[PDB]
Amino acid sequence: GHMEKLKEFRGIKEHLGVFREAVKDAERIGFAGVPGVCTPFAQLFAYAVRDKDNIFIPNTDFSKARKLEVTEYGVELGEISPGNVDVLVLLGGLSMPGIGSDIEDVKKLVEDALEEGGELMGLCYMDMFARAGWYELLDFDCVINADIDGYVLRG
Amino acid sequence: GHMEKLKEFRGIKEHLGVFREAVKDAERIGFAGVPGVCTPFAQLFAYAVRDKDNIFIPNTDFSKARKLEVTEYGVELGEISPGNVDVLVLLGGLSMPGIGSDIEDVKKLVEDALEEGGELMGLCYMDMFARAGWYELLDFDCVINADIDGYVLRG
Repeated sequence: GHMEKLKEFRGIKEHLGVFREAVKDAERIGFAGVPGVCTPFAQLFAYAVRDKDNIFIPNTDFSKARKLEVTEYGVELGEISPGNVDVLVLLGGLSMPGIGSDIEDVKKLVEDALEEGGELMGLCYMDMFARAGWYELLDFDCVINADIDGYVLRG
Repeated sequence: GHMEKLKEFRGIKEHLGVFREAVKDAERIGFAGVPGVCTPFAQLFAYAVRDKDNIFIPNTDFSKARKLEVTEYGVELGEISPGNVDVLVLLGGLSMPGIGSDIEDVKKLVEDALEEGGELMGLCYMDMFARAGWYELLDFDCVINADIDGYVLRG
C-alpha cells in the first residue's frame, strides 16, 4: 500500500545506517534477489548488520537459501539454511521483467520465508519497486531506495 | 596525476556499462579492497565482466588473492590465485584512514600485482580517492566515481 517518505540520506555510510535503523529489533534477516546482480547488495547490507543471523534467498527459492557468514574476506555464502526470518528484504532485481520473479511467486516467498508478524522490506535502486507497480501489489513496511550517478575520469 | 572528467552516468546499468567499457581490452582484472565493505563491489563489477579472469585481493595482500567465480548464486570467492593482472582496480575503502592501507603498501601492491604496461583503475563512491589525496599520490589511468543518495519510506 501507500508508502510515505520518511527521510533522505546521502553516501554509503548513511545508506547502511538507515538500514541498520530499519532492522534494529530484528534477529534474522533474509535478503531475496537475483543471483549475480543482487547478491552483492545482500552481502553489503548483511555486513552492515553482521551481528544478526542473515541469509540470502536466490530469486524466490527459499529452499536454496544460504547463510551469509562473515569470513576474513567479508560476507560469504555458507550452508543451506531455509529458516524463516523476522525481516524479509526484497532486492530490486526481483521486480525486473524477464526474471525478476512473478508477483505470485514473490507473495508465496513472503508467505513462506517471513515469520508471521515479521516486517517486509525492499531495498532497491532508481525507484525500481515503485516503477514496477510493487507498492500497489505488495504491502511493504519499509523501502529504502537509492539513486546512483557518477563520472568517469581519465589520467 | 591530474584526472580529467570524461563523461557522466546515471543508474546501476550505466555504472556497470562504463566499467565494461573501461576494461574492454583486458584479460585479467584484480579488485583490491577492504574485506566486508568493499568485497561486494568487487563481486558486482566482476559479474559485469564475468567473461574475464577476475580476482579479489584483500587489502593490499596479493598472496591472499582469490578467484572471483560465477556460480548459481552469483560471484563467489574460489581458490587462492596470486596471478598478476592487466587491470588492477583499487576500491575506495583502501583510502579510508584506519586500515585503508598505507600508501607505500598500495604502491607495493601496484608493483607486485599489476603487469608492466597494465592499467591502474579506481572505483569509488563519494569521490574518496580525490579526497584522500590519491590523485596526487598515484598515477591512475581511469577512475570511476559514483555518488549515492536516497530516501526511506514507510508503509
